[PDB]
Amino acid sequence: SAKSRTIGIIGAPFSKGQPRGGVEEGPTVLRKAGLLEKLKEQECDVKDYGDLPFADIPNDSPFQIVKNPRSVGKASEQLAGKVAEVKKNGRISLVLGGDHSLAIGSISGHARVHPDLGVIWVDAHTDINTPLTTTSGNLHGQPVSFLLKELKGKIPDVPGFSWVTPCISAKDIVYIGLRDVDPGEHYILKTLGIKYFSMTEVDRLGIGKVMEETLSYLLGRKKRPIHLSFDVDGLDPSFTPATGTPVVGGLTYREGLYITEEIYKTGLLSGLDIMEVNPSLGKTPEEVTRTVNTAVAITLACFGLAREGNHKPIDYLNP
Amino acid sequence: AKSRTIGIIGAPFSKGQPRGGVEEGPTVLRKAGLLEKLKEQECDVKDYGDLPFADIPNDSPFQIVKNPRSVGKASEQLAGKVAEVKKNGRISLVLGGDHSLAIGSISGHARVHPDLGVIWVDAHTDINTPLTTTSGNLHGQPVSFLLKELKGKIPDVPGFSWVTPCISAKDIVYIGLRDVDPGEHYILKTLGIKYFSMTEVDRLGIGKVMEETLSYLLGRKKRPIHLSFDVDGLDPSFTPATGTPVVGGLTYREGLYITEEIYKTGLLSGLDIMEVNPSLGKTPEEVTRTVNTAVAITLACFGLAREGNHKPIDYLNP
Amino acid sequence: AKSRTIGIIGAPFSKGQPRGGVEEGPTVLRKAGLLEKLKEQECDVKDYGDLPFADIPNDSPFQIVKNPRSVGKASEQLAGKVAEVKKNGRISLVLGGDHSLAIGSISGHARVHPDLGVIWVDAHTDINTPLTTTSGNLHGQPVSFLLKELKGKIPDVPGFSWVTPCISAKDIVYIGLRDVDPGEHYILKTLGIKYFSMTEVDRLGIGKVMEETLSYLLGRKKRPIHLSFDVDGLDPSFTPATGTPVVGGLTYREGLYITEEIYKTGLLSGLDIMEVNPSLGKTPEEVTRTVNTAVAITLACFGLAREGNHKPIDYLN
Ligand SMILES: O=C(O)[C@H]1NCC[C@H]1CCC[B-](O)(O)O
Ligand SMILES: O=C(O)[C@H]1NCC[C@H]1CCC[B-](O)(O)O
Ligand SMILES: O=C(O)[C@H]1NCC[C@H]1CCC[B-](O)(O)O
Ligand SMILES: [Mn+2]
Ligand SMILES: [Mn+2]
Ligand SMILES: [Mn+2]
Ligand SMILES: [Mn+2]
Ligand SMILES: [Mn+2]
Ligand SMILES: [Mn+2]
Repeated sequence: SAKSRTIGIIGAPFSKGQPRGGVEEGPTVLRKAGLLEKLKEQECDVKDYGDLPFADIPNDSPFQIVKNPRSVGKASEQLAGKVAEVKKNGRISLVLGGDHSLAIGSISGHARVHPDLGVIWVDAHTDINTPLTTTSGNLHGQPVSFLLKELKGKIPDVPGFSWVTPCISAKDIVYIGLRDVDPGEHYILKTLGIKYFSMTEVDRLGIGKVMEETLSYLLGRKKRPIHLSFDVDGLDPSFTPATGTPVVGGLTYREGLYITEEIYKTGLLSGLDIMEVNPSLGKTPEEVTRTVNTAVAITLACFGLAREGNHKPIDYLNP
Repeated sequence: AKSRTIGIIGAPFSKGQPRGGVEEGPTVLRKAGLLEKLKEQECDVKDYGDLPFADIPNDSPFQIVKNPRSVGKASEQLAGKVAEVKKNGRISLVLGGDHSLAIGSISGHARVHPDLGVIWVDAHTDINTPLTTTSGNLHGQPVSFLLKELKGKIPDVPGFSWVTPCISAKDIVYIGLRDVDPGEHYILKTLGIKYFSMTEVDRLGIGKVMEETLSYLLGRKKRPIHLSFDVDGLDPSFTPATGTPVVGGLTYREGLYITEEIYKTGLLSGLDIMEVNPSLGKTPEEVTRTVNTAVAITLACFGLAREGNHKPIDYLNP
Repeated sequence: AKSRTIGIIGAPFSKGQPRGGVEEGPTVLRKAGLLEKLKEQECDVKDYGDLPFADIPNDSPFQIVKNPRSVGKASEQLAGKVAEVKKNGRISLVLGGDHSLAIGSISGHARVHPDLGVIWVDAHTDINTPLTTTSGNLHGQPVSFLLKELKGKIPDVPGFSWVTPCISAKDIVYIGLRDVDPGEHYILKTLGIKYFSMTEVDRLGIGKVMEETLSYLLGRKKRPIHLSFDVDGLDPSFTPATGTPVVGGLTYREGLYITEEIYKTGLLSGLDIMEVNPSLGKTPEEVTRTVNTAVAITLACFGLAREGNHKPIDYLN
């Protein structure tokens, strides 16, 4: 089996990273749609590591305004050890979320085995708010701030985040689909000189040129591991409505598939995160199934599923 | 103008697929006022009526291939009618009906113009052979019967003895592919057919897709163009009333852009409007939405431009 | 900043077209908190109020052209107000109202800045003359009254004697055309006006469309820009509450791109947000969808960028 199709499923039923309950059922509904079975139909080497058991911390006191610091920090700490275990076996770590605060552990654990990795962040938001710049206190919009090497000293010592060691630099992360960025978040994005492709850049260049520039920026000099942190709210709410923070004028169903198809084509996808799938925030049961079917289609395109077609290495006309 | 001289051919046929209602396609396309709207944009329109597809009851399946004699005779009858329309110097407009009728529509057009180029706008390749197919529906098998390179791979199917492969692998271009079977993808890649799947449409844009399509078919020499348009090629948000709808399709704008560029070459000689099923809609609005989009696609093929259209007269001095 | 100094003008007028409710356009735009959202965006906002349009009795139609004296007076009153806003060093923001008011908005803006360039975002050319029109609705006739090359082709219509042709055929660019009348297409091609119909938008992409639009109008040297935005220029799936909706229009993203690019030049001098009709929304959701889109379009004209916006201070320390 090919390295680009060898996967290691990791279930992350966590929700204390944001104030809306239901996102912890994300890995459950994705499995119910037959994600592991549809991947095996695509000639993929699939090995399940099950759902991580996240213990309850009732004595979790808020740091300044930051909500559930010990619960979020422990969840990512438990995920980091599991993601590193999947990478040691030589398998692509597939984290099923859950909120985007789990990206702290998923990227840290992946960096323990492959420290030369590049991050492609598909989201409507930067998720770069520091515990001092945050206005909501939700840690699902704070993962990148804890992971950046350039922000070493600007991040205060929040309880449960002691294990966190900055692994990625400002030049090793690329944003795709930005359309709802906070004033504090936009300042950090421009001061550190991080490469980004907001909806303005996607409309200007087209999804073809956006993917051509993204891959040439991270792989142009040398072939390095790729970590794709995919937030479903990165796509328009017409395709992914069952999510925590929906923002209009997002990436289309075709644009999302094109991003994921080009990432598979490089044969360097090493880490993958499917985050913010909330089956309870859906207005109708059709809106819930639509978000899950889109999230499944995004995942299958990461491991081989191409729109032009897929065939086994055999003669179909003369078998 | 020859690019606006049309010959309407009604093809009420549904035995190419298992879902009933697609035979009512020419009836509901006419009811939307297609012939009236074409005469409005200065087109010379001649209606040849609906083809009388006689009932073939004794039609046993070939292995798993459903209704072989009915599909074969319907295409053989359409081939004779399309050739008759082309002999009178008119653009053959085949109102479908299921896409299996393309066998006869392209074969009949090839009898008068053998040097023609095919533009296949569809979500599917329809290149399954009677042996590689899994459903046995002939509506997903037309391209296999027409390709010269697949000679020796098509078995003796009852009702298809008249079929002679007329188009080469280099004489066909696909646009809008997003649901291709493993057997179909093997044929598409081995024969080296030029294709623009939804991945290529997202990569280059509909502008470069059409620029490359016309340069690939009219590069060597200017030759007649046959446009086989399956309404499922467009997204189900514009054409929901169809048998096989697939998400992430061509937009209403992309569909108009393809058809507007094909008219501007002045080489469109054959056109198929297939898979319009007025009984496979969730609401009556979804049925009217598919037909209005199908009529808009057809009007753009014969002159209707979004920038505007005007007669060669002084509008400021009537 | 000069690019964020605005002068709000309310234009509750509907006699340019037959569908009632477009006069409630500035009312629902204000209810959505447009002025408040602009002030939060570090904009210097001055509200000149909603213009009172007195009902003219016995306004007989000129041939087939409906309500000529009402449309003419509404544009005459708007011309004086737009010029007053331009003299105070502010960007004129006209809240419509039907698109016939563009006669007054562009004329009044041209009285202070005669070297202005017009960017017309619309599904229609609105270039019909009082003789080529088949409906007689003046909302589809504003460009004909404004063009210098069409002087002598426009008859003496009552209420329009004050109109002086202020823009030339080379000074206007259309974006998003898909429903152009035969008479209108004849004028568009014979005058050699630059246009980017839905066909050109699909061909080049909104990125190349904006690059060519701004290079064609500003190429020689920096000059004022008048953006006349008709909400029907965008697809009816984003702006359904409108008088003349045409399928296959500009997306919500494309509309934000056009407006984000015009702000970046720092030369936006005049702005029209027209044809918002809250009575033409099938569901109250369709009404809010159109107004939310119209507000987003207006905010992008005065700084709101999708990549993010921040004050000139240190957010870390
Ligand atoms: O920091 C926060 O809590 C908020 N500031 C930007 C929008 C919102 C975060 C969006 C949710 B997520 O981080 O998952 O993209
Ligand atoms: O071979 C088949 O029966 C099937 N394979 C793909 C979808 C289906 C064929 C659909 C025919 B048409 O594209 O015209 O809708
Ligand atoms: O002249 C007319 O009455 C009509 N010809 C095209 C459509 C219609 C004008 C629409 C005016 B507007 O673009 O502002 O909605
Ligand atoms: Mn996120
Ligand atoms: Mn997000
Ligand atoms: Mn087909
Ligand atoms: Mn099809
Ligand atoms: Mn208008
Ligand atoms: Mn309009």
